[PDB]
Amino acid sequence: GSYRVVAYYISWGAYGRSYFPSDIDYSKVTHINYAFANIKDGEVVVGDPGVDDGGKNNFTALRKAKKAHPHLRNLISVGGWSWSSGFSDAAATPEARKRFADSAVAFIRKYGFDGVDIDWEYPVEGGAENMKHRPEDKQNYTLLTRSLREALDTAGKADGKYYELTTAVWGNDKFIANTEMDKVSRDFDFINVMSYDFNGTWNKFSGHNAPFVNDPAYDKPGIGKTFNVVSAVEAYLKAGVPADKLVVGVPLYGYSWKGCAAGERNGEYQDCNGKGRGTWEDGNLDFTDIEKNLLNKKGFKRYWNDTAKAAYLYNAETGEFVTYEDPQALKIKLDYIKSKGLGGAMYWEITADRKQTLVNLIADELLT
Ligand SMILES: CC(=O)N[C@@H]1[C@@H](O)[C@H](O[C@@H]2O[C@H](CO)[C@@H](O)[C@H](O)[C@H]2NC(C)=O)[C@@H](CO)O[C@H]1O
Ligand SMILES: CC(=O)N[C@@H]1[C@@H](O)[C@H](O)[C@@H](CO)O[C@H]1O
Repeated sequence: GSYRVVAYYISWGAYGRSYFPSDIDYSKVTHINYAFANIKDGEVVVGDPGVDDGGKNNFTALRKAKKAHPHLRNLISVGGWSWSSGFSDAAATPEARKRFADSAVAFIRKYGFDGVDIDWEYPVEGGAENMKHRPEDKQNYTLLTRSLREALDTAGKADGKYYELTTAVWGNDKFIANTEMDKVSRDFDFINVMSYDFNGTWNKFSGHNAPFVNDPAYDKPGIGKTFNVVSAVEAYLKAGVPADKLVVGVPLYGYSWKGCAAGERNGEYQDCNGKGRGTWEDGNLDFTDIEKNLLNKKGFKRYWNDTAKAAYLYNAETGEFVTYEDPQALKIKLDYIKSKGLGGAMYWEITADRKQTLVNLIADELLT
């Protein structure tokens, strides 16, 4: 088939969530991205020895899945939001790039992965409080990608297999200004656009995690008119990412605020009073939790914004507002993938939808 389905699996699923690689329906994906490997002393390293290469042994479980499902490709995701602070150094010199690339080859060979996903958040500007940047990141992301592609090509030749190289990219078009997407696109097998986290409880006002198109009714400070899926996809296409390599990110979680004023919009784009109820932490809901507990339940009502093409919940009693991925929005995005000839769908993350409501819709629309 023409489309990828790239599911993130979180290593920490193997703690209180009690969701292990054995729980994944491998018929519903083409790829698993394993979140995450860390960077230590310029090398890719095991993120969590309690569940990765030992203890609950998620890596053993992913190899078991590969043997049962020969179609499957498993990629190690390096870095992410919390663990990106090592990239700028790793990318900055030819010696550091070779050390990094060689450590990535060593990792996928030892643990049985089919390639490497680079989640550098983000070159030049942006990222967590611990994040490190330098202006040279714009060219060094290209050089690190080339070093990885060369190392994985050489290793694949030695091993009689093909290793993929991918990346997660910001939904914010600053990422495009701070990288050379026309160059790196040639070396990545595909590029997962994180077309989500456009709004969240970092804002004291409500908004949509993943609105499809711009809604001019949303006018809050610093919120770009490009903070939507179509704007992000069109920006990466314009920057030179080939359509067939551009994979559209979808969230399987939601965000919540409490004490949102109703205004004229049942709590949408309103000033709120902090995080709302969550599943495993305040303000963050699994789709499973929304579906079972909140979807037209417990005083929450579902609303549809036909400008943004996004659903939300509002509880008028508590003022709680939930942004989440409704099937009505996700169907529009799956049709858009097909109409644009895109590379498929990616989602964060597979444990957050236990009934596979969104998982199954994605697989039904994109897979054979
Ligand atoms: C449109 C935009 O710039 N949104 C920012 C968010 O991207 C950012 O959230 C972070 O987004 C990453 C994906 O690009 C996630 O990997 C990361 O987990 C997420 N960070 C947090 C703390 O949720 C938020 C918050 O930093 O800021 C927005 O401005
Ligand atoms: C709980 C958690 O860590 N989730 C974040 C999430 O904000 C984001 O959607 C994703 C980007 O792929 O990165 C994850 O690490």
